[PDB]
Amino acid sequence: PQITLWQRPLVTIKIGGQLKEALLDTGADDTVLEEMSLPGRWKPKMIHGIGGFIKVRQYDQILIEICGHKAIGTVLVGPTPVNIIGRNLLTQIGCTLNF
Amino acid sequence: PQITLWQRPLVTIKIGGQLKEALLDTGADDTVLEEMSLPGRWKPKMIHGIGGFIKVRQYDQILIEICGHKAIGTVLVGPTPVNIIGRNLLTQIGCTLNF
Ligand SMILES: CC(=O)N[C@@H](CC1CCCCC1)[C@@H](O)C[C@H](C(=O)N[C@@H](CCC(N)=O)C(=O)N[C@@H](CCCNC(=N)N)C(N)=O)C(C)C
Repeated sequence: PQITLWQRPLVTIKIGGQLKEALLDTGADDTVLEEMSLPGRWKPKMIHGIGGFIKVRQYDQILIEICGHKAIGTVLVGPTPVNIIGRNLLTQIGCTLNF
Repeated sequence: PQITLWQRPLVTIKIGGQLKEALLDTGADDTVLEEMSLPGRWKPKMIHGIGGFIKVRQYDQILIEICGHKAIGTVLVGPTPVNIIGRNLLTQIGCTLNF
């Protein structure tokens, strides 16, 4: 697809059977999702956002689908205001920026 | 041009006669640059990200030159970790997300 930025690039992702809306975010190294429970063991991580730092829960090898593209990878769960699809999964689906 | 997400999408911008480096951020509504001396008037605003809320000095109709293309828009100056080019200016230089 080709997406323009007149509006927030919200997209539909399916994570473990459930459907959620996520924003394609080029400024995010990683993928951060709102609070939830995934199928595994988690480790602690600290991420830095604009307003400061947050502790998140790292899960690995998580399968997620993004607009029909399935991805497998690291997902961070924490107190984020919105689900964010970072570059770790953006690189996987073939996403690039163009002008 | 086409930008890949393997690394942080950093670009060089010229604002106020100064050359800066900034992140092409599709997750950002606006453009927020680190604390700098810029001439003009301004009114405060508040915004938030993953860390929380920050108070920024809002400046409007500012000319920024991003990778060769000139552009007019609002610029927020505050405690941002990195200079950010938000959707407000990414739209102006014709940037799209493709995958
Ligand atoms: C990982 C992360 O943290 N990466 C940041 C970018 C940046 C953070 C500092 C280090 C380098 C990378 C953003 O890429 C993520 C994005 C974000 O921080 N973007 C803000 C900032 C720009 C701005 N001040 O506009 C934003 O868009 N703020 C809007 C509210 C929209 C949120 N959406 C809803 N609540 N629905 C606002 N008007 O305050 C998420 C949290 C939504």
